[PDB]
Amino acid sequence: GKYFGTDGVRGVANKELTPELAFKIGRFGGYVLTKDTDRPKVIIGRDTRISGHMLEGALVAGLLSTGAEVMRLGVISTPGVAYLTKALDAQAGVMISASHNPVQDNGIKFFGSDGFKLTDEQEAEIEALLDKEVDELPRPTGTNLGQVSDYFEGGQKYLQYIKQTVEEDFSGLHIALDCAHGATSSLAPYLFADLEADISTMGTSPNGMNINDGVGSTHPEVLAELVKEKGADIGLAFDGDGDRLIAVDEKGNIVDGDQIMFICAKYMKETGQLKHNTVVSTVMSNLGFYKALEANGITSDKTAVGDRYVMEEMKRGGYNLGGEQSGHIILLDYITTGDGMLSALQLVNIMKMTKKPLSELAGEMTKFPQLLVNVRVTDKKLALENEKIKEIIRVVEEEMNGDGRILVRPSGTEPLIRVMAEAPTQEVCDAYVHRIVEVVKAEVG
Amino acid sequence: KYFGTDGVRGVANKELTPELAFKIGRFGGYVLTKDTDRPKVIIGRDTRISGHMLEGALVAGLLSTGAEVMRLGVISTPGVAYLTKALDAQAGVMISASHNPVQDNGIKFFGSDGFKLTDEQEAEIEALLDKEVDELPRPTGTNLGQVSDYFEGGQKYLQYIKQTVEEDFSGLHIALDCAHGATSSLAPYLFADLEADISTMGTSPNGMNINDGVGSTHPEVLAELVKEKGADIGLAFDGDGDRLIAVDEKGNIVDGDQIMFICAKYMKETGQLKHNTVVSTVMSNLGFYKALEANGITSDKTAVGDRYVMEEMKRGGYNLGGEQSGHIILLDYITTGDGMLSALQLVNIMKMTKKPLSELAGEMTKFPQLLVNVRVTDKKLALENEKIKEIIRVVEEEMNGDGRILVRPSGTEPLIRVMAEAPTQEVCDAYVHRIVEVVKAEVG
Repeated sequence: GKYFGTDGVRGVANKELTPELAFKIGRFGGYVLTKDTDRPKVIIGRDTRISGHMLEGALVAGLLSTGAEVMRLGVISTPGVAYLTKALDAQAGVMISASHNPVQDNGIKFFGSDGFKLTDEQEAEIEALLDKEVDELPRPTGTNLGQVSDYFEGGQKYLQYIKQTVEEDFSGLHIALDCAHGATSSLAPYLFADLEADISTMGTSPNGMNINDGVGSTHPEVLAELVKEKGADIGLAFDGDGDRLIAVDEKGNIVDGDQIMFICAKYMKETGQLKHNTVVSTVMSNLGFYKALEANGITSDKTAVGDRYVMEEMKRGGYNLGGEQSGHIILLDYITTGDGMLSALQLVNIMKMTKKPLSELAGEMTKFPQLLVNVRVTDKKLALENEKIKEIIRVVEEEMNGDGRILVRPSGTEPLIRVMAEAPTQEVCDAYVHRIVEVVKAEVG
Repeated sequence: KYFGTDGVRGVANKELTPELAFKIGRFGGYVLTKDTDRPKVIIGRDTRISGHMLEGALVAGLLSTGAEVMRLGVISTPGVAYLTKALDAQAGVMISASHNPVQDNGIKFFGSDGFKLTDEQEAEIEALLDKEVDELPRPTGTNLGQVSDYFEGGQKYLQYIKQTVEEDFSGLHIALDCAHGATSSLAPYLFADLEADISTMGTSPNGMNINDGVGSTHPEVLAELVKEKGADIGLAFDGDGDRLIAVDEKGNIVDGDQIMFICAKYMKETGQLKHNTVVSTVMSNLGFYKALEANGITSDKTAVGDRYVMEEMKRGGYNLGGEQSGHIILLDYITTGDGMLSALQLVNIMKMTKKPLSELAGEMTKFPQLLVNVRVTDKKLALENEKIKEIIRVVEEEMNGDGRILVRPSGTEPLIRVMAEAPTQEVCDAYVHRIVEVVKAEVG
């Protein structure tokens, strides 16, 4: 086992992600990141999870033990930590959370001083520290010990900063929010009220036990019920830690991350704000999003699946907008990580500046009929080389022109191979899948 | 091993690691939690910088057993003990190393009854502290402990200790030295609220400055303050307010022996000093004992340490005990040494008798005594040694009659304690520094 997965260390709080481990991540983490600074400084925030406090105590203790200064942020979104760590001139910032996962889980994610994820080489150096039998690092003593303090102003500094990315205010709109009972439970209702909108809220009553429970971006249907009943203009579903956004138009339909990105780029190009007129998405987003995006002279920059990819691509390209189907969207001009509340602001601003309803804005692309089945392989590298699968693809590839896409490929996350088809008809694309899936199943299942 | 005789002490982050502290939090928590439902532990600290790191680890540890935790912030140790009896928690923890310099911190526990844990409880935490892997329960999800703040706890403590006095303190001018420690905000409110004139020093903890040039083991700057601002009394507390040492109006130090007497005599005068005995360690000076005898007060003497005094008081139902150091116990009110409490009681006599401190202290006479503490690296080796052991021999059979000696390891600090009392300060000091230079030279 390595410890840092695709986005920090996750695991069940007190059973895999133990206080013991959390401390060590703090100490090795602090030491790695603190190393080459006189006056080292780390900020730390979290979502509303029960285990939040147990892990924050360990992480603070571990940080302090290296000599670093800690600033406690309280409950804040993960983008908030990102923003603040760059803006405060901290060396690193830590966010305790497992995002949309259920309460038992937690996680620890670091941003370094430029507001980005740690370099591989730094993460690596941490992991090797977690590997040694004995801790033989510095033990600063007496008056060389780390100092801690509260920086609860942070959240609102953050708030003021995103708030002012808006044109005029939101008056005349009714906006419903679902804050997943997580990090945005108090921030997002504040922010939208400050912006003069009428609000109805749900999932804004965290108690420690209830984060993401039948609420939030991955269960937006209850919000969609609220939107219809409260007769609202838009619903906004953030996840546990406020990096994803999923919307609901005024008719009750879910408007996903593709639709959101599409609305943003359309309006950004029209306003001359979309750098080099391109949008970055993983290869995993819908074909209709691609064709829509081109119908408006907007060039598409597609990456491997992961958001590290979308992000690295934005950085190198000098791009400006990118993200995934899931509502993780990056407005790199402002925040250095995806931000649900930030992207929700930009969304509501477009409804406002164009005086058009969400169903309309969203309906200016048309998503293709999709179908995705993950099948449980038994080592991908062989199936990736498996002649019968490789040709079952070739056969459906030959069938469509088109006028269709097939996408089959695993990861390292869950071990499984992900067959996915898109065609103008549901029937066809169900049919290519059921096919490609029979072959995989019989050959590797 | 880990458990000294008064918590677990060490220099923060070198011997008292946050790792160790986490364990003490979890294992202790567990041992103290097992036999209750909805379990609850409170936790307070002095002003040492390392207090926060250690709190972080302790709270982690406690939360991980499922216990609920209430954070007190900076508060004196007797306060931790008062509240853990009062708020009906199963334990109170205090993070402090008393009068020690900054590097040092310590962790002391209090039980449901506000007393220090049974040797049986202490032994079992110890016995878990040794175990190979921990197979203690790890509650997950919604069984995890919640934390919250109880930062009014201090005021509740102050309310209590307040009413233990006969009348207000008006027309008295009181100087305080709070050792830049746990009493910093507590003490000044407390006395001010009893309508007294207040001057302060050592009330600006920056986290680095506890006991440093201030507080009860360094009362002189205070002594000057009292004289400078024409005070009626000076009161120096220690880092965590378990000690008091005072200054009379003329600027003379009034130590623990002198306080115990001033209180002892008055308690006796007012028929409220149990069995007319005072418990002390065998460290108090002749003049102390001799002024307790004149006055028909029975002196009861233990071996050295707070543990031994409390036990004695506990067993014989006595209600006033303490040490020369100013660690004084008024059992009727509070379940541990309490500096500020002693203060109130003392200031109380002054006010009730209409007497100034010099004449209260002056009732008893200090005989010549010196205790010098050598800063050493192995108590063990130290005492059983060739260049030290013998000197002691030669001196002893010289005072006869007619003087005395007590040389011994500490139990909680890295020092040896050398003490003599004799018929003159001159011989007394000579007896000691003779040994000292030697310890100083032999054992680092």
